[PDB]
Amino acid sequence: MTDVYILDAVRTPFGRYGGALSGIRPDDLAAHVLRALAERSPGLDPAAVDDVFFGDANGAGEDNRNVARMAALLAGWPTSVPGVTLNRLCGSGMESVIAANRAIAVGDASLAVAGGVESMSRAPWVLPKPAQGFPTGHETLYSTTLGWRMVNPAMPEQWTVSLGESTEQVAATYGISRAEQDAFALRSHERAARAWAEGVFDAEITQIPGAELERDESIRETSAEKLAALKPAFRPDGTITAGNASPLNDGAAALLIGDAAAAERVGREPLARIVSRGVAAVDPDVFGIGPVQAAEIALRRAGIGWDDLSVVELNEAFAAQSLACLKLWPDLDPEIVNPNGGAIAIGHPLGASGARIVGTLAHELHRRGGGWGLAAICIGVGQGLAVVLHR
Amino acid sequence: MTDVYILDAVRTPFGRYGGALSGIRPDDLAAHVLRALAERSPGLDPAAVDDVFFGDANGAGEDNRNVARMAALLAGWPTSVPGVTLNRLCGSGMESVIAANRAIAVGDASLAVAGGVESMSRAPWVLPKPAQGFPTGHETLYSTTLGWRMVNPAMPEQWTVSLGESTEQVAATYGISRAEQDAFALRSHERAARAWAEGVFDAEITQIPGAELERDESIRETSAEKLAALKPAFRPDGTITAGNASPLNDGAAALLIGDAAAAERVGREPLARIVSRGVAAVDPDVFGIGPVQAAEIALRRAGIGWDDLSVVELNEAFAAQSLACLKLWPDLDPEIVNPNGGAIAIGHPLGASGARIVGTLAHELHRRGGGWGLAAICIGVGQGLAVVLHR
Amino acid sequence: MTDVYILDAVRTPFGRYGGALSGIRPDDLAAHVLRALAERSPGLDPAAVDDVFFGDANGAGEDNRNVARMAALLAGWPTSVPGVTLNRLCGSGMESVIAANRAIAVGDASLAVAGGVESMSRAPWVLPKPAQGFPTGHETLYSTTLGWRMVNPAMPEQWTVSLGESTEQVAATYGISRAEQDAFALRSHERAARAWAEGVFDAEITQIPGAELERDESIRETSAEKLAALKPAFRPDGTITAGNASPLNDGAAALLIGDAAAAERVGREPLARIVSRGVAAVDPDVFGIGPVQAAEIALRRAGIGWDDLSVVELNEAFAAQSLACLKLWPDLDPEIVNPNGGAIAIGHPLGASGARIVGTLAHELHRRGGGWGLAAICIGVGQGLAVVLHR
Amino acid sequence: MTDVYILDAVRTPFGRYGGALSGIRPDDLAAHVLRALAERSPGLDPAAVDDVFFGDANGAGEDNRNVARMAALLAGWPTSVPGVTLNRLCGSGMESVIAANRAIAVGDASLAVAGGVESMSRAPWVLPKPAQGFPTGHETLYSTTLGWRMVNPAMPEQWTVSLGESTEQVAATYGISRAEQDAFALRSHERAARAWAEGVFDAEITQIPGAELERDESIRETSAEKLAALKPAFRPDGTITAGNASPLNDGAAALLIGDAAAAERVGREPLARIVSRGVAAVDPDVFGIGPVQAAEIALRRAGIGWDDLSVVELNEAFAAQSLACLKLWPDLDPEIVNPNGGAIAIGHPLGASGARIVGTLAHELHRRGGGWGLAAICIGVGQGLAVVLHR
Repeated sequence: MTDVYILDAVRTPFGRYGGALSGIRPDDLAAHVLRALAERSPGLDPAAVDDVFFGDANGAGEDNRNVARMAALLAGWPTSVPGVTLNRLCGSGMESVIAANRAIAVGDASLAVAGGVESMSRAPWVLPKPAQGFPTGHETLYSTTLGWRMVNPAMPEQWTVSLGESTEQVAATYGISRAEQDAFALRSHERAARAWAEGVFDAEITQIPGAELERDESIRETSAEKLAALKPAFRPDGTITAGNASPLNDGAAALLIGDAAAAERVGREPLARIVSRGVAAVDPDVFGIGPVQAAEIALRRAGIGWDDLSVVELNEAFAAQSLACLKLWPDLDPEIVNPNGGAIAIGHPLGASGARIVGTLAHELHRRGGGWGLAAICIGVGQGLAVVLHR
Repeated sequence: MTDVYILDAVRTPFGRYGGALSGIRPDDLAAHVLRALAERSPGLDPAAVDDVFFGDANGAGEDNRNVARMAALLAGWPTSVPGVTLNRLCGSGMESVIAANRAIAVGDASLAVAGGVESMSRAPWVLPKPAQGFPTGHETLYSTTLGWRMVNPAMPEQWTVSLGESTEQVAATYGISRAEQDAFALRSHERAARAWAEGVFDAEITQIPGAELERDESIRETSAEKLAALKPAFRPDGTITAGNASPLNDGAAALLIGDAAAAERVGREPLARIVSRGVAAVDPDVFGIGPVQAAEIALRRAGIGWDDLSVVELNEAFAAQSLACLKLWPDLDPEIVNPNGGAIAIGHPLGASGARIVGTLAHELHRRGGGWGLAAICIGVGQGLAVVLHR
Repeated sequence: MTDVYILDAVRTPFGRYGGALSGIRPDDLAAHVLRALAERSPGLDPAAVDDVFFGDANGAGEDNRNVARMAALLAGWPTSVPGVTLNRLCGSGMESVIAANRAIAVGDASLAVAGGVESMSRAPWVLPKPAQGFPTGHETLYSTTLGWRMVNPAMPEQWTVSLGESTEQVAATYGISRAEQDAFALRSHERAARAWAEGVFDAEITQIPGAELERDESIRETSAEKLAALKPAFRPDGTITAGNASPLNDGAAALLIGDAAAAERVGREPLARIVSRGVAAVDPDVFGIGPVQAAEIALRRAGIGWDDLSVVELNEAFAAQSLACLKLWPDLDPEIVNPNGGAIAIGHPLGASGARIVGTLAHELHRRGGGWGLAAICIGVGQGLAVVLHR
Repeated sequence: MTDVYILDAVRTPFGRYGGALSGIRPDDLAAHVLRALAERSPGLDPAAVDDVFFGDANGAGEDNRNVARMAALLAGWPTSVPGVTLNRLCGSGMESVIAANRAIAVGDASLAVAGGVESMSRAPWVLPKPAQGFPTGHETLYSTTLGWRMVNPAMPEQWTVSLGESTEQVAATYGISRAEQDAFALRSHERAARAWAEGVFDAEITQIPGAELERDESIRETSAEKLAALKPAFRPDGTITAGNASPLNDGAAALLIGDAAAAERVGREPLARIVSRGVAAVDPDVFGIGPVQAAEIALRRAGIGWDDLSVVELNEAFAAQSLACLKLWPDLDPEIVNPNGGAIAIGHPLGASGARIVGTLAHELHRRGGGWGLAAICIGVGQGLAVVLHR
């Protein structure tokens, strides 16, 4: 068993849906963070990368046929660098971290890239082919942007509710009121904006040439009254709104991950050690609390408890979802949960988010001069991933 | 690091394109082999599955949004069973074995499923969204069935050549003659048909109710004459034909993978131990020989040489590709390669293939009363995977 | 008013949906009947054709952009020959007859072609474009084969019911039983088969080279018992079946129409005079009876009554629709309706039907040595057209 | 032979492509001008309309399935009002005037509506259907906005050149210089801008509630220099530009057309009498001059020469086209041509244009206290229509 380190973590600013990165193909987003990784580490010879992992919740569009591999090629890396793309929907970026982590831990790799990428803007349509010639009926052109598509008839209907509907149920079940959601959403915008303004993300940001963003595009100067005025998006009497739900976003993130040997090879002091990982799945209709058990597992494997954490990166698919996770965990000091904001403000380009929050967890642990960090991400269809870092 | 075993390995017969499985949604194919794994192992409580890994080279269709998870839900498994879908194109099924292997080896899991699924028949169309309203020109509706789509303008042209064109290049470069390819293709059909007839595949086969197959549908009674008569598929003067290339196919394979504790929990004797794996990447236009270093790496990691192998599953993307791999492995006896035929005859549903050949390797080593096995699979954009098994 | 004659009338056999003409582009269907008209009248100089009218209820596919003109060009006809395509849905082929008839009657033309064409097999899909970039939702890919599509929200819902649903209501309203409908459907098949067998359609048939049909493909050897066994197509308790409804079909018909000057110029003895025409419109949900008033109008304008008709060509959209028209035409002897069968058996390639029945009415009148004929056709959104012929 | 009058003529302003009317479904555009005809003539009982004719060059989208009928229904006219849609491409709106004219002239109708409608913004995509199940290669999704689509392989290539390219050859063949075209284009903008400002179109305009247009949206304040600055749109060395070519446009136009009895019944004094019409067809590649013979025919049928005309509405598909027509009408004083501008400035929503220019001509003739007017329109696959009016 080999210790595994985040050597570097970088990501584009996240574009909002149809926003500043909506013109950037997802394979180019992935290629770009790879480029950025190589740029950021002159001691990194890309040929030394044993495998490139990219989380990608879609892949039907321009990121098709294994975006990790395409990205390495597009980044100008040697064709000897393998790549694999992983889909654990919303958590795919953290799955790729875990996948790379495992590859190195078992000695299959010394140096790996774990990225995540989503262009939700350029999520294409998918049209099923007819099984017979001259189909007569109207077909559905499925948008891959959001939600279920080409739903299996045998799939229990209660599991195919929208993520927002599921999260409404979770909010109702766990008593996550609209005000707590909006308070959590507001804090996300406040901390994300402050983190950006104070240069907190400078360490982890690569700008797309010609598509620069001063900060994550979904970050707003908003207010409790502004969020309170929004209409519910999933139920007429609902609590989830566009303001306390994550946006749909574009972006990519990539982490350089190696063992101690790779760290010296590349010439980089690890941001943090990947200690442990956890995965959990729940009823799809409460997917937002998917990470609850995953985080418990990761913490236990790391030999620590909630009190040992100095940073929690809990991906904010929805304020309600994040709050429900927090309600199922021991009280965490608010200051440590998404200290620099989260996906409500920063954006949630599915494949990218799980890599981003591990990467920014690592940077944050580096800024704090050490400590235990937990990154946890809920997944659609009811899963959760968690990674424990230690600097 | 824990020893990891293939506890069971099952697959559907593979349907040919538009063939006997073409009416079965790929998420249903994956769900079927999961159901079959649970039926096959009465001591398997599906709640014991820590993760479900499915290789899937496509996933834009009915298998969208993490088919591994979809499959587990569709199989009636507890919502607690997580699922992750991996794309290393044609090697995805073996990537997923390796993913599962690593998860258990590091102790993140004790029991896992590593499957692969592809419905190449039902590979949908993909239509990119317009960035602007009221686009004016004719658009391309991309088929996801084969080859490149929504090609990045920056992707080197030489790397986007068709798999067959690349294999023609590899055939020429390594002197793989048309007769040699067709001899290898003929042997694939003969061995596959014989294996079916002699019950060799009964250990690994699950029938789809209502879509049963007497044998893998692409298996033909054929001859050197019939093969030599075929027109070239990729060049007027070419060597690759429909006959010495794998078909496009539909199928799923799934392996129950566990450590010793899982084997005891599930009450199953390991078919074989997963000893090691390799990954390699090469110029995309020589993808056919992608497995070469991967096998070498895997063998090195397993502490064995080619002489120690008693079975090799070399996935038969193209006879020429496969023969080129054997040439670059001079020390390998070609008569222990694909003893029961391969993908030329059995079919090549991309995502399932890498799982199938590991699974059938395990069964073969079980039939032979033990020994070292190598499974190797080339991947389309210049990659290769290899797994070494020991019973 | 100038007297206007049907100089010739030809049609392809009608192929069944996805049947023998499904490989023929509709513009080629139309061009073929133009070539046939030209072949059939050696005295016809195509340059003498003042205008080509084609009924076509679709036109979204390969018959797009004025199939009439396209067909004239594809038929080798001089570029001097104008062409116009008319859509009065199911009655479009009769509309073009009337259009040609009017053009000549007023002296805008002396010689015209009135055709109708439909390739219901090749009826394409229509995808509306997004008004903004990066559309988010699932879109409908509308089949143009059948029914309403791209339905205006403001269209009264009662009017957007399917033709079969509407005709179920009409069947209930007018007491047209299942057995009555099947008897009329049987009658259609028997008379159509008999007409073909006896060479009655030889006078009007042109065969597509390479897609020849022994007879109209939808004609079957059926029986009261087979028809009674058929399941209802539009309600669990309904009376309309696939057997007592017209099929979906492909086919083209074209009539050479001219005044006496044209008749002499072309060297053709008129089959029949086009005496009069009627149009009417009803609630879309009783479209089946749209012809009722249209026929009354045409009869009144011809100065004749139901008494005086020796042949009625009532397009058989549905047995129940045709029977309802008969009930509402109590002075009409049902016996003289569709003596050579109708669309239930011959097929109903929308655009072609209204021209076919006028052309076959002219031939029948010719066979009978003269008399008054009425052709009437119901139209999908609540219309009806009728033409009175006299030889 | 009954005298036939334009009793009213109305149109929407024309929005440009993607412009102010781009949110209005074409059937609603058509329905709107119908509602306006009813609103404008309170003596009009819409049930008195015997037939509604609409030119529509597309019909693939929301105006599918006989937009004339659909529009009558959507306008809330009695379901007894029939409707028919006509496609002679660019000339469809004039075809429909002619169709209504003929219906009344022969006594089939007393009161008719002749409309034209086009939403080129909302021109949908069409996807041909597979003849066989599970098609495998990329497909073309055809836009119906402009030009040829689903081209017949048997159509001579010479006839499938774009409209711009054809007009380039015509402009070359008839020595129509860039400057001459731009002068004509400038003049169209100047006269159309002036006509709007002076209130000239107020008599014929109906605004779409919520989509009001101060004037036709393609009218611009332009200049000889701005037009001279434009780059050629169809050849490197070309003379045709986006500025001397019509735009793509949305709009609808509708004429209330009746005999003297209808005029008295609706309580409307005729704007003009429809005296005659012409149709002609030419080689597709010189379609711009299609109207030339059509106008000659119509004049000769009206008993007049060019000298007699006080107004000519020549549809401006291209300045070069329009000038070549003028060139071939040597006895036509070009200064009476499009006195209020033309399609270069007003816009060219194909199906609407032929109705608009007849309608505008009627209004202009009314505005001048009588006279002879000619409307002519070239048509894309080599045709032309002409209508002679007289007040």
